[PDB]
Amino acid sequence: EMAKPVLPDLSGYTTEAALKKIARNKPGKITVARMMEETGLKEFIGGDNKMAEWVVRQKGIPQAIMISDGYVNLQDLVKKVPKQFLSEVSPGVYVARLPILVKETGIFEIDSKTKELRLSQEKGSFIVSEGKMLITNTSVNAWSETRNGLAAYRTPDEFRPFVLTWGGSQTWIAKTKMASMGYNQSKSYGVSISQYTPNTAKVLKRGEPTGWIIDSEFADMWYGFYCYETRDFVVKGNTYRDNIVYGIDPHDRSHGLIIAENDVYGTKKKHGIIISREVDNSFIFRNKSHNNKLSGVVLDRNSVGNIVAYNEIYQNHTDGITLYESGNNLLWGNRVIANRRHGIRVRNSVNIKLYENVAMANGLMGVYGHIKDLNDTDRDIELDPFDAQVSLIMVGGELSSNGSGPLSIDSPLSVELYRVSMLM
Repeated sequence: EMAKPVLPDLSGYTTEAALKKIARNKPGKITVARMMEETGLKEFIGGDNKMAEWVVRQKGIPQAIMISDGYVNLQDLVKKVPKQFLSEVSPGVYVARLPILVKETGIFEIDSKTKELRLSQEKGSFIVSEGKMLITNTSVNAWSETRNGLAAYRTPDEFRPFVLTWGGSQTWIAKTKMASMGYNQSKSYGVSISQYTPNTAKVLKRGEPTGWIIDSEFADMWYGFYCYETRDFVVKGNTYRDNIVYGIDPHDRSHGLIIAENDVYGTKKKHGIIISREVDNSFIFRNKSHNNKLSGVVLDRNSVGNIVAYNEIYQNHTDGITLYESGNNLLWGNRVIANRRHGIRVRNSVNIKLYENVAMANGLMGVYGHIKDLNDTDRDIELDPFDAQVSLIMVGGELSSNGSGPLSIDSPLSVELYRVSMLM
């Protein structure tokens, strides 16, 4: 029978290791120049004819603070950039009134000497990196100058500052607090790690972005974390609290992700943790995901080869774990407790392995498997094909005290159960 899963070692993912990640070897170059000259900005904004909203924010032809050709820290920028674009309002507290772009050859650091970097909401500030970026022991917040405080969430389409990295970038964020970033706009969700668009990528062929986000805290974000075609990204030891749509939302053919020892709660609209659209060969382990508006943890749209292990998943307002059209995944030793609906729900997914899971005191079923015809729904069948079959193997663990019974599997292709405890 099956041995317990081998999970990636996390012991090397620390702030001291993050600090040693960059070359502070060669001093870089700082410029303030036109935004629309740069791919890093064109890629998500579009051409010259889309620049008007940025003209309005900056009250002139849109500029960015740019770092390239080596190493620049935030203190270096403050010395070189005019006060009107980057101002120290009190010791170690700075307001950026332009976007900051780390270009491909650029290396950008923020460290403990910075108490807070405030990104101006009104001026349209944000951070985009194509290079290397290291943020440790500090705060970076979306800031409303008119409110004189965080840009607290109000509505989906209102611009809020954000962080965005592109193909070929490496990014390390440790012991850092960020709040109030992101909104309902492509690449602007909050903290977004992303390969270039298909057209640009095929020309640039930069390699998929990567990096770490460790021991940090993200609050009031549109998405706490997002990625697209990203490799080997580490999200470890963080608190994702009171974010709007999702806590952690890896997407679109990302793979090898390590999502571990995070505490994710209070998500206002949807799921605590969701991987969607061929997020494959990843690891979701020892997280707490609780008190989210929908599910604790979701595997969606043909996300396969994953290991979901030893998570505490509880008090979510719908399911503990939901699998949507995402087969060939292992769920091992999760404790799924007191979610309002089902403990573990599996829809249209085959070869699901449920080993040693404990599903207790959920409002509905401990485990629920079903099929559903998704044709003539809003689903894009070409992009996200599906098959209306469900099958699973359950070994060990416990299903007890669930509101509607230990399990229901409607129309399965096959179910096998071995040595599952179901207390009566």
